[PDB]
Amino acid sequence: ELRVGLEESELWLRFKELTNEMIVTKNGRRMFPVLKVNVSGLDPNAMYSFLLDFVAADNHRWKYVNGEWVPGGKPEPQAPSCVYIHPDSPNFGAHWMKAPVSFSKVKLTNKLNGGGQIMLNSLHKYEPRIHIVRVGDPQRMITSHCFPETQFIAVTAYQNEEITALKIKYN
Ligand SMILES: CCN(CC)c1cccc(O)c1
Repeated sequence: ELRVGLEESELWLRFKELTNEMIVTKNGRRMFPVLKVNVSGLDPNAMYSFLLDFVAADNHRWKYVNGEWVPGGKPEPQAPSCVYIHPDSPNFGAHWMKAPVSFSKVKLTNKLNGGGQIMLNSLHKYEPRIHIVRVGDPQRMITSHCFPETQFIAVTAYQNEEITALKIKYN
């Protein structure tokens, strides 16, 4: 049975309880924490690609007011459907299952300035989502897992001084 489990869920839940924030820049910023998953129940012999995209959680944007995140207005038009291909793709199930899969090089940005970066809208909440694509498959089978522990608000600068402090502490 295919199981994709979140690594360092306790680390994520510490950010989530403050409301997690990720910096977006012109040139793209790496995530902290990095999304990491363990995989079991792939066909070790088969080849797969691993994809990561970011699903918009709400039909409104967010604002940090009086040390509280609150609904902050109507959403902007959905960000372009950007997909990041794990650099180990394509690869054997055995490869994906032998060690955690880390999305350490993915970069979040607020400008379509190329370079395999993911465009997000400032002050919108996103949920990371991993896709396993079997290669050479005439049915193009894909599996999708969402990671609710890893939800964050995209920000051009940290709003919550506790998040700024956690990011320095655990990084
Ligand atoms: C947040 C909990 N804490 C100790 C369990 C921790 C700190 C850093 C990395 C990590 O995987 C965990």
